[PDB]
Amino acid sequence: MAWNNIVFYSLGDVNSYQGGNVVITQRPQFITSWRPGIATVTWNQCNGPEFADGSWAYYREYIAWVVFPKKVMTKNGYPLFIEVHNKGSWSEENTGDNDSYFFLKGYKWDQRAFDTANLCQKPGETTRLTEKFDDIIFKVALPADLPLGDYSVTIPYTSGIQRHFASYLGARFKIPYNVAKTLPRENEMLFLFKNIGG
Repeated sequence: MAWNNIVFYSLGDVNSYQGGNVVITQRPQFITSWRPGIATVTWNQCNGPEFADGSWAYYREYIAWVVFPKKVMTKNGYPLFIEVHNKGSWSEENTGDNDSYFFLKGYKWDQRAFDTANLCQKPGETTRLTEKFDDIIFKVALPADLPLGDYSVTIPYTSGIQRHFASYLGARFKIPYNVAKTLPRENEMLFLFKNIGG
């Protein structure tokens, strides 16, 4: 039978971004950057072999993902509205979703390989992802009643690479958006700013 193995490799860094002194009339930016590093399997779906031993052919399709909240609550209970300022070459998808942004970059498809490989690594297993992708710049709308003072806003999000191995040419799979939405959000953007009012 034909088979398809899909594995999601989840990156998990904490990064901070200094917004400095801000007033509510502006929309302060923060930059999220893609950092290659150790990734952990947080999801898979497989019905093919577990291991390729180097002697037979399969096909690769890889897709990078970022799943990012549209809204985050401050510690003192106020909503911050997350807007996309510059997504570069990322594909922004499923835009009707009320809760989350979905950014995808398909960068490998239909690639025949014999490479000795683990074709369905288990949740919790790790690998080093060396791929680099472009930044995404967001902007935040602050609510008019936001109290004055210092803010430290922790924004969890998902980033990682979907690897799809298949027995055949032309294989395509995309993790369902509703599934991507529920994946562990192992990245954090720590957005710091001081509300001066305005």
